[PDB]
Amino acid sequence: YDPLAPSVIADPYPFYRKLRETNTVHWHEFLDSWVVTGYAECRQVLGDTTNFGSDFRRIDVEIPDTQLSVQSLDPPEHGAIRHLLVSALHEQPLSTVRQQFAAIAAQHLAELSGQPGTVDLVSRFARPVALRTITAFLGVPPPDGAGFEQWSNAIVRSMDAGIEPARAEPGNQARAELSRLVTHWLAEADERGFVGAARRAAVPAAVLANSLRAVLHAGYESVSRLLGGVLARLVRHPELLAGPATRDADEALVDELIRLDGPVQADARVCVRDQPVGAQLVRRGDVLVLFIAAANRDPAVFPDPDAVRLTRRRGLHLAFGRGAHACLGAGLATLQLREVLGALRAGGLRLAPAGPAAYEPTATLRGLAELPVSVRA
Ligand code: HEM
Ligand SMILES: OC[C@H]1O[C@@H](O)[C@H](O)[C@@H](O)[C@@H]1O
Ligand SMILES: [K+]
Repeated sequence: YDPLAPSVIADPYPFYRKLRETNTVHWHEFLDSWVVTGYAECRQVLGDTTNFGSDFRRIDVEIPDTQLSVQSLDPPEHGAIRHLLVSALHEQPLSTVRQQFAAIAAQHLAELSGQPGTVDLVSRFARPVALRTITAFLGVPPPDGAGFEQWSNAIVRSMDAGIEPARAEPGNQARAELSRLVTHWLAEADERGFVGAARRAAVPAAVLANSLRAVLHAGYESVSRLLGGVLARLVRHPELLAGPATRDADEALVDELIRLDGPVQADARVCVRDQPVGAQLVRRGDVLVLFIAAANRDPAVFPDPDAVRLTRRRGLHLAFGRGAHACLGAGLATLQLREVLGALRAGGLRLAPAGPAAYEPTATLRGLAELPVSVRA
């Protein structure tokens, strides 16, 4: 199947499942990569940095030192920047973070109220909430919302350069733009917030710069598109918000919403040393694309995998990855989604579909182009 085909983009999960039912580890000749849709296989590969990696220099590919980043480094170089970032994260008092995240979500939901017409929740909520959320965490002044979204979208689309090579160049321009933003914050930002703390811990400057850019961009786009998908489920299934509304009830719901609507559809690795993966033998130099969203629909692990079931065992889904590169912001994201759920219950606003959910032609990171709804108090 063509991952950018409109009908695939409309709902890829049947295509994931049919791929998996024929072979959990599938060689895609025209992409020249293994496609891994089984839960056990994605989980195996994600955690094994000895045989599968993110630093293509381990297969003798020249990567300039100027381009190195936390997400493209493996042990031993990965540990230095990784724990630097985690240490800066852990300096942020969570009471403050929750206060900020809750206020941002409430503010944008109130702007939506009193609107008697159709509203786009992507541009009106997911994106602006994501941007204010991540820059509040970083302790830096928010950039212009529309302008930032354009640069960042170019980068998301460049992730599909394997499918459409022309999508690659716009990303290089957008990366350079975010690098300018990161450079400016490193020079000017307050000692409060994440940026200030990471600057103190400092690892080479390029790794730090590109790693801060990764925090900015991953955090913006992961949260933005998580909210889009979650809201899309909620507008069609408002009963999800009618639940008990306890802490533990929202914990289970958040886990299911992240399992089902996590935006990361593909997480790539390179084979550094031969290893059996599923029914196949993967060879050194082979690229593996882990379809972790499909893995998160593996019926062997998640019965009725396309259904929200609030009594499932926690700790299973792979939407934050697993192992050395597992999402640094996983705690922040589950926190942020709780506050959104909480704000929606406190808003009592009624959001009903005002048209179809429209998805953007991005295959690696799933995102809505538009989520038209009507608001009713
Ligand atoms: C405040 C929010 C977030 C921040 C700051 C953030 C940042 C990051 C960073 C810096 C990494 C790289 C870790 C490394 O390579 O060592 C990462 C990895 C990852 N993130 Fe997050 N992210 C956020 C939210 C999310 C959300 C909501 C999702 C999905 C629901 C997500 C999915 C992932 C995944 C799957 C990985 C692993 C990629 C891999 O295996 O290399 N992130 N994130
Ligand atoms: O798969 C697209 C992206 O998922 C992300 O959460 C991480 O930022 C990257 O490691 C990865 O390239
Ligand atoms: K060198």
